[PDB]
Amino acid sequence: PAPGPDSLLALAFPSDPQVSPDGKQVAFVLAQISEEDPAKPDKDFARPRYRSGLWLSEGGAARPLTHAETGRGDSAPRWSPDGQNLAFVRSAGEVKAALMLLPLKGGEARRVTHFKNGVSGPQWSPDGRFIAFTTTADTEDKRDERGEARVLTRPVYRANGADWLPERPAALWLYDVEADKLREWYAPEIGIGALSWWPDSRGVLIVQSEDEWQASQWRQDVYDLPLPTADAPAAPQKLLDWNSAAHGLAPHPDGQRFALIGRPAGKGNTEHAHLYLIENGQHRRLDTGHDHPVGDAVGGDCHVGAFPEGPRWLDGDTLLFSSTVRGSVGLFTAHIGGGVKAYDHDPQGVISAFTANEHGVALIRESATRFPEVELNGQRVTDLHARFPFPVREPQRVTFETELGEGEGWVLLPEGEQKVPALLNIHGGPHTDYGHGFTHEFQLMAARGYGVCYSNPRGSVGYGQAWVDAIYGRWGTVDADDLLNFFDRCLEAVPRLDAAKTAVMGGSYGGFMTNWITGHTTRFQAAITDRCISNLISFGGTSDIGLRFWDDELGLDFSRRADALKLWDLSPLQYVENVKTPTLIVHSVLDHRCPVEQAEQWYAALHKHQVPVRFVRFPEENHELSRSGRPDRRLTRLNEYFAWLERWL
Amino acid sequence: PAPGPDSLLALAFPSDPQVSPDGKQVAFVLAQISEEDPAKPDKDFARPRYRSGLWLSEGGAARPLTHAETGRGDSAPRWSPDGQNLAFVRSAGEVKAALMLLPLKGGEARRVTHFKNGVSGPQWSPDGRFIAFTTTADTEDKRDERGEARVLTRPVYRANGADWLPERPAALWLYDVEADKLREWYAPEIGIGALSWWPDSRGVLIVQSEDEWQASQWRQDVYDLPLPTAAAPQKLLDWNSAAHGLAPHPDGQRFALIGRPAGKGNTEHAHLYLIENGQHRRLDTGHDHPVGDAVGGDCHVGAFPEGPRWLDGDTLLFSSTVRGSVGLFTAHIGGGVKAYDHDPQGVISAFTANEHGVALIRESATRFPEVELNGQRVTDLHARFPFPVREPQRVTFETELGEGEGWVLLPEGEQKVPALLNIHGGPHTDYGHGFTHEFQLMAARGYGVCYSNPRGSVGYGQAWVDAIYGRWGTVDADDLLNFFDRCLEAVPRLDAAKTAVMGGSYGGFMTNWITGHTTRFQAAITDRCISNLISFGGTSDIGLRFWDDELGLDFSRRADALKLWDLSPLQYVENVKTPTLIVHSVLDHRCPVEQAEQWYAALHKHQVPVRFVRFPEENHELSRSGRPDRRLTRLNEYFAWLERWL
Amino acid sequence: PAPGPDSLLALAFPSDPQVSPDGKQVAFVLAQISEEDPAKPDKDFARPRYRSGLWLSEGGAARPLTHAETGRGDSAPRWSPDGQNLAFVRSAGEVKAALMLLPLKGGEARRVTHFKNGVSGPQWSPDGRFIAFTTTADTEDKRDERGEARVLTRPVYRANGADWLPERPAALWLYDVEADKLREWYAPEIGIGALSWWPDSRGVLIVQSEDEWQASQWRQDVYDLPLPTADAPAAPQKLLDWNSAAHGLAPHPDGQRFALIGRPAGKGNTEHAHLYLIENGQHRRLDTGHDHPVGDAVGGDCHVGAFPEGPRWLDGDTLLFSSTVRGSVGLFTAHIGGGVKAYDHDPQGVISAFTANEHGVALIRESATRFPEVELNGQRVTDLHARFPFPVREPQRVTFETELGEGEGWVLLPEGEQKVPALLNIHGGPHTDYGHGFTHEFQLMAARGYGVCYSNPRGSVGYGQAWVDAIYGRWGTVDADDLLNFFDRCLEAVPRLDAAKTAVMGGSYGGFMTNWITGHTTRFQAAITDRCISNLISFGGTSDIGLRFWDDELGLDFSRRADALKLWDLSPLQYVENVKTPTLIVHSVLDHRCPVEQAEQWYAALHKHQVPVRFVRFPEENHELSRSGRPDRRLTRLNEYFAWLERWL
Repeated sequence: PAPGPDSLLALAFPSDPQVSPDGKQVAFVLAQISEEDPAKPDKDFARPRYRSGLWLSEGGAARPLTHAETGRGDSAPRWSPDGQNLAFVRSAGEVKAALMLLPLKGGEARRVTHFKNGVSGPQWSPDGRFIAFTTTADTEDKRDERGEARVLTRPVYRANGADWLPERPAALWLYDVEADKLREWYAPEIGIGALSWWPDSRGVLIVQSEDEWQASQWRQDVYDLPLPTADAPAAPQKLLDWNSAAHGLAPHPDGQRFALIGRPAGKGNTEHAHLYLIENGQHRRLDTGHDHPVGDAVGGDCHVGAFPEGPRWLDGDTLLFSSTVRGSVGLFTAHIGGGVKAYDHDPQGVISAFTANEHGVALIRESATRFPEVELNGQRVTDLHARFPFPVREPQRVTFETELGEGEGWVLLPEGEQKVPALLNIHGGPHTDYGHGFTHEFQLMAARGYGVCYSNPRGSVGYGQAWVDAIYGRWGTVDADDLLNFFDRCLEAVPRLDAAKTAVMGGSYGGFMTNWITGHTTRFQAAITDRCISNLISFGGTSDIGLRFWDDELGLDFSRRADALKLWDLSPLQYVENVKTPTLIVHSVLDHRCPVEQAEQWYAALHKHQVPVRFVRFPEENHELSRSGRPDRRLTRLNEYFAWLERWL
Repeated sequence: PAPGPDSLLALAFPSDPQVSPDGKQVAFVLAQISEEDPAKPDKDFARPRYRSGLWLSEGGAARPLTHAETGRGDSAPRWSPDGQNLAFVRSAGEVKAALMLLPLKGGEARRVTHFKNGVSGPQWSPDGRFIAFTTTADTEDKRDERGEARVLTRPVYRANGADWLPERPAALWLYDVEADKLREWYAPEIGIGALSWWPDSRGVLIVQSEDEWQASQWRQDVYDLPLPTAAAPQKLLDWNSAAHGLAPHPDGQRFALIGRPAGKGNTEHAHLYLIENGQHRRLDTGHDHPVGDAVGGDCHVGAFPEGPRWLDGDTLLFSSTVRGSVGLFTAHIGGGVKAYDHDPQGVISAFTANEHGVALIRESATRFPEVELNGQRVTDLHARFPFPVREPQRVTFETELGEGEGWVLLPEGEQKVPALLNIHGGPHTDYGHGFTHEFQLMAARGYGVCYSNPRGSVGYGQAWVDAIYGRWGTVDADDLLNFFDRCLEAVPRLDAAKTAVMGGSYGGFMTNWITGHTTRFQAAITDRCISNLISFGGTSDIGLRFWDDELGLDFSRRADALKLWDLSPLQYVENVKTPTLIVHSVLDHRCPVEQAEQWYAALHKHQVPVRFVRFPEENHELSRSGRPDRRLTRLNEYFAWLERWL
Repeated sequence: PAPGPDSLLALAFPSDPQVSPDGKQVAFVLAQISEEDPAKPDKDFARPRYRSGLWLSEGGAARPLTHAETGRGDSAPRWSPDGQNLAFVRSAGEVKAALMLLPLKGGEARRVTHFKNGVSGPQWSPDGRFIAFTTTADTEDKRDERGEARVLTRPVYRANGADWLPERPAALWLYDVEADKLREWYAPEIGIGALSWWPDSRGVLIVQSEDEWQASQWRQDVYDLPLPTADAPAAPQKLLDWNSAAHGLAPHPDGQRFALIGRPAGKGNTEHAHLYLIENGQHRRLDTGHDHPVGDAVGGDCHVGAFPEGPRWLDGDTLLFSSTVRGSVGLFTAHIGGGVKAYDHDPQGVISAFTANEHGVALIRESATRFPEVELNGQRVTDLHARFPFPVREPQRVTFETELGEGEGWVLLPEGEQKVPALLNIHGGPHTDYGHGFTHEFQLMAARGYGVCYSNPRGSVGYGQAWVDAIYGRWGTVDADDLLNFFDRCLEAVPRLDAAKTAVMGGSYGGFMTNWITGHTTRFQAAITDRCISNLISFGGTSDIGLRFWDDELGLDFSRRADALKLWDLSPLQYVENVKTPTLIVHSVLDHRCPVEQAEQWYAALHKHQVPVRFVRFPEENHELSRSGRPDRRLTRLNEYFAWLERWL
């Protein structure tokens, strides 16, 4: 009786670990899986849905604070600075996303905002006088319901996850706590990215672009926005000429300097995200001597909800942050006066989210063998791994050689000693890591008798900037070599892996690479290409990041004749005439990162060559289907994976 | 400009003051008036609605505990015996009436029950192990939506406040708190009235009737219902009469009840009776006044508990109506009645108590209802009253039974003003020292309000009640017109040329009777009236017993029916010349709308100026708790009629 | 296996027989019984409904012209004078009652009006240039849906057929046929009763009351309304000071004189309706030597829809009309120059509706043994009796003596010769007749083993004015005597009638009399009182005709003290203490003729005496339940009748 994809339904998903100001408590979000309407379920069609509530721990086993029975539930808990109140966002039917205020010592939450479109991103001011948030307020767009045309004049008009961008960006609003009054603060023309209060509560720092074109090129600046004074608020004032990517604003305790996460101008999206200290328009690198990116970039599929990673000053010299290192994610401290020091770094573990102050730290921790758990000051306060309904297995490391040094990957074997099929899984990005995140999909594959082989070829993100740069402008060369070398090393190192029953699969860049590999070797008996890329030229025109992705990743501009020919030579579809491998195609109609036209071309081309092919087309979902899509569609995706593997081995 | 009926919309209405077990806190219900759906209101039609939330005080200014924005809101707060949780009932849209559990030390409430028709009347067991409640569970009746006939075989099939009685009465259920499990306890064939746990939590006392006929005659008994084990109730008092307010004695064997023993009938004052081994003896001796609040007012929305409570083994706390006031008193096993908290100028309309504290709602003729805990006011609701309140003056009249009393509420200034004779219903209730927004609004709009307690009123001894038995329209009509004449003599500002007469229910009967026997009044407003006592007997939800108890007359017997016709104001309608406004609700089952239709037709046939305001959906309780917009409309129609005729 | 009430569902119901102008064709309405939505019926709840279409015959078997599949269907066919078009009214869902125009030589109907509340009573002008009709147009009344109060200042505010009366009465509109234009003609302040065009198409005659009070007293006048000329139409002009009851205006061919049906001012509602010739403010009786009322006043239960009976001039001297004579309804001609002559009068048959001109006649004919059929110029064109699903039986006449001469009634016996129960059935009115209408209910009673005894006591309408007047002011005396004497004569004349198993039943006045009889004798083993009267005083206040009924029928005014006491002495409820007979009470909540408070008092009183009693309370229905209510509720009423008889015999 081997486990199936519905094992997912047994899991509950933690997110957003928010430490209290006094450091002694953590409030977090837990998504459970329930019926859309448990009162009136459909006899013929099950409807498993995410439903979230707020949980609280003061050191011991966490307890629920809210009890949502309908709607998506409650999210985004935010402590008042006096520790007596939780602001949060509630979603229940026609209540899209309303700001709630919950007294923690007794009584129910009060609804603070009454907007048709709800709110997002609530942040208290440090003095507790204000709550900042964004909202599109009561603006109505009836073009879709009426069947009217959409007129497009802006370079980017779609975004994965948000679908169609609104004509007016969400405005920044201010909740006056003492006066119990709401007020618009700043309506941006383009949009507000990262936001953080100054520690004296005088205003906020915000990231925005100059125009839509600059935004499409991932070029942003930092602005100072003080509290409003008259009936007409003051406008933002440019405070850093950055002209590049920036988020994670971390104002320094002194109220004048601040850190940001990003990359200086010139450097493209392949550059490691790093920490930069800003002082009077000047910048210098803060996380020196640390050849690794800021933030979690390690694969996993048990993350639903918000995972905060904003850097936090523990004192006047010490900035706490997370960083991806060789398939792990640890906490580190950057120092104004010195280099980077480890703070909490298990090389076999992943810290996916954290909050901190001078009095305590809360985080979510996981490994390849341990489901995500919530911790407060080193003490686990959840028991979520115990819900995992079948035994987890431990991967074994297998290395391979490259001219830049040793690369690594892993093999997860089933029980027993008999021959088993070998599955080459390729992570996306390409600048992410496989390794020590928890992957329900991989554990399920091993529980169903497959050997899972997954690795970090050149291009992966946790092994230094040079390892990333090795594939610049030449996808399909040394990255493909590393993947097939790794897989060959797996077959040599683990004799029970059946070299006559192999498959190759991957998503996003891994979908590109699955298409590239099957077009360049017939060795695999089956392939599963997920949210794939087949035509790099059409990607440039249809993707929500097409106006800049190939420029940064390959130095190629699809709108220029000479570059377009190179992009066509890098396109797996050019070589599709050589594909003989039975291929399952999985794609979502509302994927704006890799538009479904990518999958349609691969499907049609394989059909024209009479290659066995199957195309699972998910509606409504986007790129994030395998990590956070609607539960029934995550089941269907997994069912289709195993059905294809069972047919071909 | 003068204030109008919309002054009602500024008010918030307190109810159900529940003292905590340790006596140091009070949780209560506050109804505010908001739009039915503030998100999508109708531009063309305002929809003000009652919406209730729970409030809490530990000695200081009360703070809100719940924040309902849709539906009727939250009601019926009940403390867990350990003081850490509040059970309550939530109604929000399609959620009809769910039992909720709110932890008081932090966190939101959890929903405990999931019935299509919701629940009512939750009561914790004293040990905290159980919550008892009633529900019709998921029973569905599609007769009305499909247009099928209703087959009636039972004597009583409608009840005011509700509509059509269900074929099966609500069953009593048990919530096992520790096990988080629900279970049906007892499905009665007729119905459960009062209910109270034994102090040892072994079971409950319940009031029931034997069959449909006994229920229609208001004859009930008390039963012992133990906790289920593998359970049937056993009769322990042969009462065959009216009983409620079960108050089990701390010793776990004796208990008190409010009611009357079988004999004289329901005109007898309700009293306190101690029960021991099927035996009863009156507990509130030497106190010729009824138990409970029977004083008029119009600022009571929600539940107003008055269940007696043992302060110790000898002392039973209860409320009683005395000459237009309602005070708290203590009855003693070893002695008589002692005053506990009795202002002869004030009304305590609801209270809860234990050995550690008391909470109550208090009001006067000049002071809006407020919540108190151990003598300290914890609300500021009078401050919401949007115009100045004025002080009534007392005016007496003489009868063969002694002095009767009434009051005049005058507007500001010194000029002549019209005189409005208002007649309270019942007839066995009192005017006096309850807060009446309607009367204050009348005075605020330039009218003199005259209101009194004629013989038949309830707070002046049993003899004062009995004086009208079997002869409505004699000495009660005399007292009202005697009182009114004394008002004109005592208060020269009252304009004897601009007079009106008005009243509701029995006051509607009397307004019709008076206009049919004198033309002295320039205008009349008859509200939820009675015009035909014969048809009332057949149509009213209490017609099978009301005239028998009140008059000794059976409409189904020839000789009695003729007497009922001689008591009917419609017999004398040929003498009415007074312009009359008729106010009635279509779903009034206490005084059915056929009463108003006959008066309307009769006046039309005599070409008497007449106007008939017919409210849908509302019932008898419109003026005290109807939907806010229809309470406004009723008041608007009152003043429009008075403005036309003065 | 004996037939049950569902035998009704096999029947189809004819109405409105409209002869063509050339006299060679008939168009009529046929209501069939179908499911509310035959596509989606309710598995647990059947919904049989009337659905009507138009039918046409030119001498032979009639054929359908319309094919309604949803809604109530099509009604009120009206020939254009050139014989080429049918106007009619269509009801289908949200299409409440639209004026349609159907070409008869080919093509489908066009919708002519577009009002929210539809139209009613279409009449072509004789020259074909206009169609007159009434409508409340697009007026909306939202008090009920909003829950607002209704303010009543008018003496009469309800009507049995229309429930609640509107604040503004339906206005008279004009359709300009050649111009295809609609136009308001006259908005009456009180209301328009009968209406007829002048033969020269110059305008219409209309009946109206002076004010609301006069209308409640059944006092009306005739007005002349010419065609409009300017933007504001000319007002109606008073043309006959009648101050009494009037309908059935029949303009004379000379264009100046006209006949009306009604009674002169002096007489009350007990006077036979007669024909009056009007000429320049003068009136004289036209149907002289004919001591019988105009119109069908004979009981039956197979009439659904409109049954026109308007008198028609066959020439300058001859007025065709129908009249009720001893339980029959025949056609007669009144003459300006002479007396009344029989035209088509079967003393065993009932002509319930007719239309005529100088070229032909169409009508509906029935008997006690013959279901209604449609005729054209003497030729039957339907086959509806063949649909009657069980054999009909023939009644036998039984007479009784009165001081005014011999009264008559009938016995309908079951098959066989064994003893059977005897049912005394009492017709309403009281000024109607039993006799020679077709009664499904009686045939079904006999088919289920009951002997049906039904008669015409003094008070009935077909035996002369004196026979009517005999009960004036003293209901419960000689009428009750005649009924029990007739019933006694039945038991004597038919020995198989079981005198130990008898029941008494009746509706309206028959309900009053059923209540009166059980309160004055215990001889009956069961009683069924239908839409009854128990309290004559409360009736005066609650009935839609209470302001005048007792005044005309008894000379008593419930609003006057001395009269009210007499009304109480005539009230069956005074004598309810003597009732011992198990009684079934049938009543409809929206009965405004006999309000349900009448039944509630009888029910309560019987309960107070512990007399076996059962109360069937129908929602939505009115007084007309047994003759035209919703089919499922006619079944339930009949089921309850037989269940009560089966329990007690």
